[PDB]
Amino acid sequence: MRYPSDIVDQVLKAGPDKGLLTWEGVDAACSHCSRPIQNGDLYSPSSVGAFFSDTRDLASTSRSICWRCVVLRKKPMLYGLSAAVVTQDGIYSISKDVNKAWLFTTPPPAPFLVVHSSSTMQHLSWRTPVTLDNRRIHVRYGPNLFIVRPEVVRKALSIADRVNEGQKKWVTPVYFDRKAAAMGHGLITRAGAEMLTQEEQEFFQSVTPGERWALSYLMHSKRPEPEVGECITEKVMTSLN
DNA sequence: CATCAAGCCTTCCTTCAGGTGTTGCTCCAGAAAGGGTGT
Ligand SMILES: [Zn+2]
Repeated sequence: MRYPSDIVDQVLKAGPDKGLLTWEGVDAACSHCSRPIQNGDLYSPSSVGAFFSDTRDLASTSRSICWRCVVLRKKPMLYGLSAAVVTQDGIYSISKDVNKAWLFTTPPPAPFLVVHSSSTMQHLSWRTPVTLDNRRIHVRYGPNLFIVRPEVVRKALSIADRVNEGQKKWVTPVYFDRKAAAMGHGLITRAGAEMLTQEEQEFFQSVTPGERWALSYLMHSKRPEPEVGECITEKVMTSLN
C-alpha cells in the first residue's frame, strides 16, 4: 500500500511475466513505480515505445521498469482503470457521478488509490501516490495530479444545498468544468456572486483545483446521492488474465 | 454738387417606406499490441 504498484500484488493479484531480468548492483528506483528495485527483484529494461508521452511523470531516470509497473503498463490494466479507485479489498469504478459522490463524500477508509482519465487511455496509475489518510486524496486526472479533501467537499455541498433551499430551479453558485479545461473552471456565477457571502466566495476560491474538478462531477442539478461503484476487480482481472 | 427713400409680409413641408433569409462550426488532442519491414 506504500507505492501505487502495490495494486499489482496486494490487489489485482498477478505475478511477473518471467521474461524479465533480475536486478544487479546498487538499488535504483523504478522509472514508473517510484519503488526501489532491489537486488533479486524482477525488472525490465525500459522498452517504452515512442507513443509514451508520460516522461514528465517518470519517477527516475533509471530506465528500469519494475515488474509491478510492467503489469501496470498493460493495456487492459490501462483502460480498465480509466475511472477507478483501488482499495485494499478490490477495484471500484468511479465513472458514474454517484460513484464520485461516494468517493468524495464518505470515502472508504482503506489506503486507496484514485485514478481517472481525461482521455480515452493514458498511462495513469503508476504516476500517482497512494492516499494513506482518508481526508487527503491524491487523484490522478489525465496529465495532472489533484488533491481532494472530502470534508471541504461536504462543506461546499452543504453550502450549495443551503443556497438552493426553497427554489424550484436549481442554480449553481460556481461553475466547475468536468474536463477541468474551461477558463471559467473556478469562476463563480453571477447568481452565486449575488447569493454567496464573500467569505463563502473566498472559501470556494480557497479549495484545491482537484476539489473544483471533483465538485464539477458533484455540483450538477440532479444531485448525486453517494453510492458505491460496482466492484470491477474481477472484470479487470479477467481482462488481464 | 449734398440728402431721400436706404422694405414691407408670409411662406418658414407634405407621406410612407421606418428590411427580408441565412448562417446559428468542424476535429483533435491515446497509446499499447499485434502484425509487418528495413537497416
Ligand atoms: Zn516501478
